[PDB]
Amino acid sequence: VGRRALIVLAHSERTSFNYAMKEAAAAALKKKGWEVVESDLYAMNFNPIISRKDITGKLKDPANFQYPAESVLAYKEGHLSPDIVAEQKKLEAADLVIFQFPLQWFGVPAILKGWFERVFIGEFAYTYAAMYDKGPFRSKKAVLSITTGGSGSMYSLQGIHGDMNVILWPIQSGILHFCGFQVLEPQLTYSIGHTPADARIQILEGWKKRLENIWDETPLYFAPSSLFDLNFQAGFLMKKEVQDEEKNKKFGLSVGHHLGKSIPTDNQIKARK
Amino acid sequence: VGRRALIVLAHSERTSFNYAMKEAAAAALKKKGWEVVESDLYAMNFNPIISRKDITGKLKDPANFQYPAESVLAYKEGHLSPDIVAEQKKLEAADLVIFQFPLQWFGVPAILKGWFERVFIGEFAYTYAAMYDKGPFRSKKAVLSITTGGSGSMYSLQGIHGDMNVILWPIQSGILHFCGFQVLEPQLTYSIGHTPADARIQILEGWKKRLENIWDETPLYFAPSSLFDLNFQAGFLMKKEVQDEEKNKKFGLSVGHHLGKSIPTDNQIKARK
Ligand SMILES: Cc1cc2nc3c(=O)[nH]c(=O)nc-3n(C[C@H](O)[C@H](O)[C@H](O)COP(=O)(O)OP(=O)(O)OC[C@H]3O[C@@H](n4cnc5c(N)ncnc54)[C@H](O)[C@@H]3O)c2cc1C
Ligand SMILES: Cc1cc2nc3c(=O)[nH]c(=O)nc-3n(C[C@H](O)[C@H](O)[C@H](O)COP(=O)(O)OP(=O)(O)OC[C@H]3O[C@@H](n4cnc5c(N)ncnc54)[C@H](O)[C@@H]3O)c2cc1C
Ligand SMILES: O=C1Oc2ccccc2C(=O)C1CC1C(=O)Oc2ccccc2C1=O
Ligand SMILES: O=C1Oc2ccccc2C(=O)C1CC1C(=O)Oc2ccccc2C1=O
Repeated sequence: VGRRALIVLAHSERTSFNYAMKEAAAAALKKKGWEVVESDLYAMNFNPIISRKDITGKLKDPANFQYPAESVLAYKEGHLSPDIVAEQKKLEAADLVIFQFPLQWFGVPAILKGWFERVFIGEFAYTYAAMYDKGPFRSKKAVLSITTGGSGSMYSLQGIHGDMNVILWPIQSGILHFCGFQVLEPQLTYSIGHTPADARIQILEGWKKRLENIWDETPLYFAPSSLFDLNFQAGFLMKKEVQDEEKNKKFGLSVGHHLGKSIPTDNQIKARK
Repeated sequence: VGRRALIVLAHSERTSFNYAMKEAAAAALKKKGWEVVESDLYAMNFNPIISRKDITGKLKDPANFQYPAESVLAYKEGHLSPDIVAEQKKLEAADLVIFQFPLQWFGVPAILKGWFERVFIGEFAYTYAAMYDKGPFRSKKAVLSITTGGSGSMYSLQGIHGDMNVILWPIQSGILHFCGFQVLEPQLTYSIGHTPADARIQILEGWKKRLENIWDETPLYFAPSSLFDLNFQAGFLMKKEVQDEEKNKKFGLSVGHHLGKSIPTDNQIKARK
């Protein structure tokens, strides 16, 4: 079960429906006994740019500065900047991580992206030796709560923007699952800019209604890492037994692991029935 | 033909391969008669966070602030933040926009994502009435030049990161193609952190070659806007006649337009033969 929950919001206006959603989640989660902690990126005036200032003290190779190594080193010896360390503290303690933000240019707002690049340091959020399903945040569950200007049909298979599942992949898979996170069904609240009041009220209440049991939900599907040869010799390719056995399957495994076949419907929006 | 190019660099180190790719692209482009203009985001101390300070004027509704509407008005009247106006001015002048950068968390660097969000302002870079191929930059050609830590076999259909094509989709369709840009094939340089010295030199060399005739190449394939009814009524869905006609094609039109079928090989990486 979960006790602690971290809500990371990415939005400047407090009058925004996004801000409303964050409160709605804290309210609802508290009532159920969760200890909520917040990360109001804009309110915290968070720094989204990685640089040799995230490492406090002498770098190992000042001439040739390599962010990864330096910050992995800094994490180990305790020289990460206070603000990055702070966020890594909330996370370390969180069981459930909610990401609330408006969809911008088909991704997380720049400030949220920067948050990941700085907070998710190696050794802390990931190691090559244990990527994906075997990562550090594997004991935690995360969730995207996105708001979009476009209608949900623009994001449908025949939608002019294309399958919302492809858009989601880079984030739920590339960023979240790559660290061990169990990714729950995203809370997609389409066309918010064109939703009436009564409709908007209901939305909030639904989000809260969902959050009262968010933890017992079955997570989205991702190809287990046991299906690959996680060694460089193999180039991290999908095991030969698996490759062959999968050939009789009409559907691929996930959006990313489509194998040039048919992507399973809503692989990134709905958890396996 | 093109006489003006804009090279956008998103890396903090001048000792970096990315910075070297940036010099190569200019030295090559200029030598062939181009007028190169750069935007070294980091070197510029570029602010990636969209806020109201981006609008130096009287907001239409300061109480309930909304970046889209407010940012557009600022562009129309002319009180946008000087730095942004400076950028946009580089984009009106460019025929070719090159985006040099290290793939990070399966996407563009936060600072770069900030750039799109602040500079690509409605009316300037796009309008709902003119989505995609009808966009304002339809006479411009863009190209992503990405380097990664991971081996190309990791981004293979069988790789543990999944089809690289899915990862590139959000950027090339969502951000660049939405604005009208014709997207050229992405110059992908996998595991640059493992490439031998001689190959690194060849990669630089090769990059300079392609650049020689980068403007006559055939662009990546996107579903033309003419395949969709583009009115909030019909839901911006793919026309009826069109749907029925595609029922007979083995492959989907693109990554985000796979229509549940197989995705055409390297739809977002290789142009059509
Ligand atoms: C840079 C940028 C990039 C974008 N890129 C994309 C993109 O790629 N794809 C896309 O689809 N969209 C995109 N958008 C649109 C964006 O996703 C939406 O404008 C945003 O998600 C709307 O969320 P909001 O809360 O900020 O809305 P806010 O406008 O009275 O408001 C929505 C409504 O909620 C109401 N409201 C506020 N609080 C409450 C409350 N407590 N209870 C009830 N009602 C309330 C408001 O009054 C308002 O009418 C982009 C916008 C920007 C600025
Ligand atoms: C937050 C974050 C997220 C990341 N996410 C991902 C991801 O999702 N997927 C992924 O695959 N990778 C990822 N990476 C790894 C990243 O993509 C690579 O480290 C980066 O692209 C390497 O490019 P560089 O220009 O910095 O390299 P730089 O290390 O001697 O160097 C590359 C090589 O080029 C050499 N070199 C430098 N200048 C020159 C020159 N002028 N001529 C010839 N050789 C030269 C260098 O000495 C070096 O050996 C991530 C890194 C970070 C920090
Ligand atoms: O809110 C909208 O209003 C519209 C009205 C008429 C016709 C089409 C649209 C849209 O596609 C969107 C969504 C939308 C938006 O509000 O902002 C964006 C910024 C960058 C890229 C994509 C988008 C969008 O798809
Ligand atoms: O350097 C990286 O940093 C990352 C940061 C966030 C998300 C993804 C990645 C990566 O895929 C790689 C590539 C990557 C690499 O450069 O070296 C390796 C060595 C052994 C096993 C696996 C790998 C990798 O996946």
